[PDB]
Amino acid sequence: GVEFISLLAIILLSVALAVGLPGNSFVVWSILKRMQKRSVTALMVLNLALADLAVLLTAPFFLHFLAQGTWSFGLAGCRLCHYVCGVSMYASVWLITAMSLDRYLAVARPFVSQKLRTKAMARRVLAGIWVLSFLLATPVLAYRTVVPWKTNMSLCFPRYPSEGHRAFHLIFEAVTGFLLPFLIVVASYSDIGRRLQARRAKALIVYGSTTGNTEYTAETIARELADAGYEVDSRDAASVEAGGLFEGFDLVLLGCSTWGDDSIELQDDFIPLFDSLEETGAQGRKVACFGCGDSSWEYFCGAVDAIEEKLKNLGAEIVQDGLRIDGDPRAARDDIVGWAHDVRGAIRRFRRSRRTGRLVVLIILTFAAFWLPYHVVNLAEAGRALAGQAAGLGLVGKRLSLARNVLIALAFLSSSVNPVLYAFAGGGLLRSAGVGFVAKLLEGTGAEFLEVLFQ
Ligand SMILES: CC(C)(C)S(=O)(=O)NC(=O)c1ccc(F)cc1-c1ccc2c(c1)OC[C@H](Cc1ccccn1)[C@H]2O
Ligand SMILES: Cc1cc2nc3c(=O)[nH]c(=O)nc-3n(C[C@H](O)[C@H](O)[C@H](O)COP(=O)(O)O)c2cc1C
Ligand SMILES: CCCCCCCC/C=C\CCCCCCCC(=O)OC[C@H](O)CO
Ligand code: NA
Repeated sequence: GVEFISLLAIILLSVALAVGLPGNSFVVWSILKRMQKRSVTALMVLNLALADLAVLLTAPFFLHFLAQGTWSFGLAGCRLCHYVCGVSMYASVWLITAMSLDRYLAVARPFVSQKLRTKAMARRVLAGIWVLSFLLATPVLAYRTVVPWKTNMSLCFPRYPSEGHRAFHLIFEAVTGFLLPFLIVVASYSDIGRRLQARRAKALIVYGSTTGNTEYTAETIARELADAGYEVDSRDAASVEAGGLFEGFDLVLLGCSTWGDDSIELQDDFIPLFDSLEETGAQGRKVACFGCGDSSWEYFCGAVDAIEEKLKNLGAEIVQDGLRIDGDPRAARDDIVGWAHDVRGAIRRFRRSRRTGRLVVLIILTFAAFWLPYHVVNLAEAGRALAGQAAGLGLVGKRLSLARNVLIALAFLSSSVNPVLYAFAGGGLLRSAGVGFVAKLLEGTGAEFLEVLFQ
């Protein structure tokens, strides 16, 4: 029902008040009072808490409205309470946009981030975001009014001069209060993620086996590589053409056994490849050889030596010494899957930074979870009002206008998810990564604790 929807509203505003006001203000006290040094990150956390705290200080007024069913605080109260809510929206969305822009700058131009990430630049953008927020929410101070409707029942309702004004306000609120700032956020984090990304590695394993021993070693190093995130291509040397064979593979592993009667001869299937190994494109390519033999013969795995000699003479970068298996290969399986490990580490790409901003993407995602649905029903009510002129009713509008009343209560809830996220990510991982390591950070003024939470 319509009052059943309001039942969800009073609890959502109340639970947000219960989790928000203690949490957000505990954050503020531990920055003003506890931290004698307000760092750039702490200044951002403080303002994000101040924004969330202000909107929660008006929820009690909107509880009295839901309870008594009428507004008893006057025109100025209905004006002010909605104005400090609007600035809390525009501030929180541009402050998280700032955090995302500070992170892109830190990875894109590290010298410029080091140059401009000062407490002065912080206080300038913070005060700048605040001034920008106040003048973007002023339209609410004129579109809100207390109008008596039904007996002893007054509504703090948004009255517009026309549906064109209602449509402009809603699309302006949607664009300046979400679409435009979050478009800057997604572009930042897409570029941050487009840098760390890396195509999956491709490896080629061409083997020449007559009795199946080399085929076993090829298949075991193929399984070793594949389990480490490789795209292995295992081919018998009797079904391959030398022309452009290696083209496309970051790593090439050639295996072959020795088969000379009174000599060092190559395996039958491998001989045609070897004689045309120049057409493979081995020049400047990462390669490592393997193969089986028998120590009883005068030249143990002479095939591996001859192949490695040609690859070297063709300009190939031999990354590991040849894997020379004596006798039954499965009898030495660890030496095989261990040789494949060292080959990977010999060409392994640089270890990407293990400090990924999981906390800020949590703050951004949660903020997006509550405000994206609120701003699309704004756009949906605006698209209707721009032509259909429906408001508070309709066919889908009967469900849209009810959807706004639910998302409004959820908006008060978004103001209480940042402090729990601070503690959620903090205790969940730092305490789980050394309880003693945490105290050493907290023993100081407290600035190093916050910076470690934000990675
Ligand atoms: C057209 C309607 C009938 C829905 S109304 O619009 O008449 N409803 C109310 O007036 C209303 C009634 C009961 C109640 F408990 C709360 C509200 C309420 C409270 C605040 C706001 C509301 C609505 O809509 C905009 C903005 C959102 C916001 C932004 C930032 C943080 C949180 N919320 C903020 O100004
Ligand atoms: C006729 C013959 C000649 C061989 N010559 C050599 C050799 O010259 N050097 C060597 O290390 N092993 C030699 N071997 C041993 C093989 O390399 C060994 O059996 C190996 O496991 C063969 O592996 P594969 O056939 O599965 O590829 C020879 C084996 C045979 C049957
Ligand atoms: C619709 C109303 C809302 C308006 C929304 C806009 C708010 C301003 C946002 C970004 C401005 C800053 C963008 C540029 C920040 C990077 C500057 C930089 O990279 O610094 C290089 C400098 O030249 C080395 O000294
Ligand atoms: Na907020």
